[PDB]
Amino acid sequence: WTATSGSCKGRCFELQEVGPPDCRCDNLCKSYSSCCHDFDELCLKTARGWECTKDRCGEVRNEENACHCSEDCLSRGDCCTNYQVVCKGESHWVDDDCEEIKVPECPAGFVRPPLIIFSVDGFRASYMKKGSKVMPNIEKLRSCGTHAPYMRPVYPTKTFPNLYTLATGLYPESHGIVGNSMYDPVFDASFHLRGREKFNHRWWGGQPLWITATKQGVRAGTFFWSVSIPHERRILTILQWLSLPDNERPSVYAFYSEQPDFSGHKYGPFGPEMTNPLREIDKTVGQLMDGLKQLRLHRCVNVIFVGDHGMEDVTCDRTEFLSNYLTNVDDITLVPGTLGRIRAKSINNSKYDPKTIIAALTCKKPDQHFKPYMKQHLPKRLHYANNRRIEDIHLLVDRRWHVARKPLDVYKKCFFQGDHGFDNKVNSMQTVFVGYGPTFKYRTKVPPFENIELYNVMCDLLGLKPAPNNGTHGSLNHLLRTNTFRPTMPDEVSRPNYPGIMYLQSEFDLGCTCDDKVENKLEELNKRLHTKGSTKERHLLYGRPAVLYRTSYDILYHTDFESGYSEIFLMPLWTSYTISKQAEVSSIPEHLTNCVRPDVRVSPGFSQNCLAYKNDKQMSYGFLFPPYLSSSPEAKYDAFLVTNMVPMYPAFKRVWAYFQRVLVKKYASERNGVNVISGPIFDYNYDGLRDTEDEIKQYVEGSSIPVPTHYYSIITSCLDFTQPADKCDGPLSVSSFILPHRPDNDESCNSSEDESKWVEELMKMHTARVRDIEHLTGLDFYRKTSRSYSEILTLKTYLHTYESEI
Ligand SMILES: *[C@@H]1O[C@H](CO)[C@@H](O[C@@H]2O[C@H](CO)[C@@H](O[C@@H]3O[C@H](CO[C@H]4O[C@H](CO)[C@@H](O)[C@H](O[C@H]5O[C@H](CO)[C@@H](O)[C@H](O)[C@@H]5O[C@H]5O[C@H](CO)[C@@H](O)[C@H](O)[C@@H]5O)[C@@H]4O)[C@@H](O)[C@H](O[C@H]4O[C@H](CO)[C@@H](O)[C@H](O)[C@@H]4O[C@H]4O[C@H](CO)[C@@H](O)[C@H](O)[C@@H]4O)[C@@H]3O)[C@H](O)[C@H]2NC(C)=O)[C@H](O)[C@H]1NC(C)=O
Ligand SMILES: CC(C)Oc1cc(C(=O)N2C[C@@H]3[C@H]4CN(C(=O)c5ccc6[nH]nnc6c5)C[C@H]4[C@@H]3C2)nc2cc(C(F)(F)F)ccc12
Ligand SMILES: [Ca+2]
Ligand SMILES: [Ca+2]
Ligand SMILES: [Cl-]
Ligand SMILES: [K+]
Ligand code: NA
Ligand SMILES: [Zn+2]
Repeated sequence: WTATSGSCKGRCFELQEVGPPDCRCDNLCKSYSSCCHDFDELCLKTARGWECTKDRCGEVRNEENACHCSEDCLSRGDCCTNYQVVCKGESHWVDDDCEEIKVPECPAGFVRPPLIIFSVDGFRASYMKKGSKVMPNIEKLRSCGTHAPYMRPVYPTKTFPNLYTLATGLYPESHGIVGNSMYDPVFDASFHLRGREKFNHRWWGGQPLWITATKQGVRAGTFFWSVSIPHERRILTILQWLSLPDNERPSVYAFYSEQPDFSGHKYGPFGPEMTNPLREIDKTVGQLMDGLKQLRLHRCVNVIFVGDHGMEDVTCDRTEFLSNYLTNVDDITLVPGTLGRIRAKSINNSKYDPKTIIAALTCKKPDQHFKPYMKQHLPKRLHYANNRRIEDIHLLVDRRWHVARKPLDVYKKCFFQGDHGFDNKVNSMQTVFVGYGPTFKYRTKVPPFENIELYNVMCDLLGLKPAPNNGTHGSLNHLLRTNTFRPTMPDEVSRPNYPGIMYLQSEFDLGCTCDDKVENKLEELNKRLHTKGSTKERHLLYGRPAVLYRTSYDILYHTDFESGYSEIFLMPLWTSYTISKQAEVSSIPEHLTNCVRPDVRVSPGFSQNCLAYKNDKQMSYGFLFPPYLSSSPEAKYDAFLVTNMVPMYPAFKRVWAYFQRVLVKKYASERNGVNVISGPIFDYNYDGLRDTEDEIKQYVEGSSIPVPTHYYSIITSCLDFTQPADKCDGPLSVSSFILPHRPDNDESCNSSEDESKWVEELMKMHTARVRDIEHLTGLDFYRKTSRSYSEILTLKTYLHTYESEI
């Protein structure tokens, strides 16, 4: 109940919310059915429109008008945005030349440059180039400020997950808004676009920017706008708030436009009906900048122009129906569309079985336009698993398609021509970022970056300490003229041991054999040097990774590779080696096919054993440094050490062997040498974070050898590829992946074919940021480069996406 008898007189768009049953006048009362009776009359005035005309100049203040052109309006802070242009001879902001904003030029009593976030729904990255002719205000922001060619949204590329990711710096799995539609089984409650459940605070985790600001004494404009409040009114309200006395004036503001998303759904991303929505957004930008100009704020405010996600061409005829795959279609609930999420329709049905549903959905039709996954097998770069609201079964839908349960759902729910929500690496889903103002750089292009990084920068812009989030603070320092955040490298927690030769071959009873008993001061003094680290500068180019957790591990040196060997997990945490452009690939000699060799630096008790692999009928083994890339026949023996061995399913060995035998040398040819760091990842609770030993769900049978969930590699070279990887004087270039260590290749529908037709495609799907590997391993890479730490943080957030040009 709200007793709507009170009045909004002098309360229009009040900044503090009043609690029921008192009537509300805030920009959200409409959405709650709670506004005072006189809200429309007083707060939503429209009389005479939004623009001054010549004859309105100097008029007598008529309070009925939507905005004013009288002499007193500047002092009242409620002129039409084009007032000084029509009436005082001024130019529109867009018509003025860019001039660098070296320092904030603010009115007295401004403690800090305000931040205005101008968010646009469905604003696809290529609109910046493709609509540039019809968006002069936006093009001026873009060319004069700091801009990225595009900004990567989070998965799923839906509105609520992305706007809340912008506000919090968190992945959807951590903030809790994991789609536009959700079921939480603990609450037994459902979140929907339409309705009241979505307003309950228990959905919204983390700490959004307006709360961070509030708690640290920085006042915030309310971020949310009821749909019926016209854009012109929203702009005028922000500008009015900017005229409040110092003690009352917010420092952070948000504007939101439903466009171009609204029209994009109806007409597709480039339908000819899309030009008008883009003109109109630009006009709104123009009104804001003209209004800031009148208030002398246009060289004071930091403005961020940011989208939530792009838009793709999607029509009703491109829909896949689960009813063409499943017999049991009515025993499932599907969340449908540009992603799929499946759970049992009833928790009382014990005939429901996720494994048979997945199998019925796997590679069933030649051109199938979705792929099923258990959520823990989705590409780790999506970070889409660790939340009870994400169903165990997930469908990744191809761009341009929908999935639905039955045909009746489509024709009894073509209307739409555009949609979004697909994998966040898809070009059509990319969106925009422009930063303009005293704190941003002047005329500066920055590389694409992820929207999870913005919360930190928005905190930097407002002098706030960010709550804990998934951005990497410092990775976007290059966007900023000042207010940079200068982090220190994390402290190493465990120091390595450097074992020498301490065991005799006969102390080992590992059930391993090697044909290696074939026999020199020349070549013995030499191999001693290699085991002491003589070639270490070649294979460890950026210093050793730091171990950021408490553990016991050994550094092992070799001619061709260096490793950090975990005495706890019985295998390396990391293995580092450099492959020059000139390197040669060899085969594993016939005599060495099953050769595994005890490592005399490492106790039998801290070693794997070959018997466990013999007994484990499902599990085989691979090597981290590949024997194919050995520098010489004698060096090859090092690759067969038991301390370079890791457990691998035979299905996975197909992937791994092709990566090591074919792809590494291919990358070395293309990039002028590469440095490779590979290792295992254990993430059995799919939380994106390193497992402790007591979290491991699977061991090689009969042993304490833990089975990795994933294998990673980080492949680094010189950004200037005219310099070889091992003699690089400047910026680095990186690509990484985190491959699921699976007992089958069901994910790859063409895997019966030769590895040259399917392996690289799989690896590309599992592309990753170094930072994702850091979380998963508790390691910290690139500790010793000649590069600034912020540049390295940027490199660690880089994702190689394999999409064509935007
Ligand atoms: C991305 O960045 C984010 C933010 O930094 C990272 O997430 C953090 O990770 C931390 C480590 O996992 C985690 O810390 C835990 O917090 C527990 C208390 O958490 C509450 O309070 C905080 C602070 O205000 C709050 O943010 C939390 O909010 C979560 O939960 C509510 C719903 O309950 C949601 O509304 C909200 O969206 C958020 O959900 C997300 O996180 C939770 C986990 O907390 C997931 O379950 C959800 O799926 C969702 O993803 C909470 O309200 C604290 O209790 C934990 O302590 C346990 O472990 C420590 C080890 O230090 C130990 O000392 C304790 O004994 C304790 O163990 C006990 O509990 C066990 C399980 O119940 C039990 O087995 C034991 O026997 C013990 O009884 C722990 O410190 C932190 O909460 C989240 N923060 C957020 C916002 O998600 C994230 O990791 C980053 N991702 C990547 C890939 O880097
Ligand atoms: C959700 C809420 C907690 O957060 C925010 C809410 C709002 C804010 O006020 N809104 C109003 C609209 C709500 C309803 N809605 C839809 O109707 C919708 C839109 C597009 C669709 N495509 N497909 N289905 C769709 C459904 C999504 C939400 C849109 C954001 N603005 C925000 C602006 C920012 C800004 F500007 F800072 F980025 C940050 C957060 C914001
Ligand atoms: Ca949206
Ligand atoms: Ca984990
Ligand atoms: Cl959804
Ligand atoms: K085996
Ligand atoms: Na297959
Ligand atoms: Zn949309």
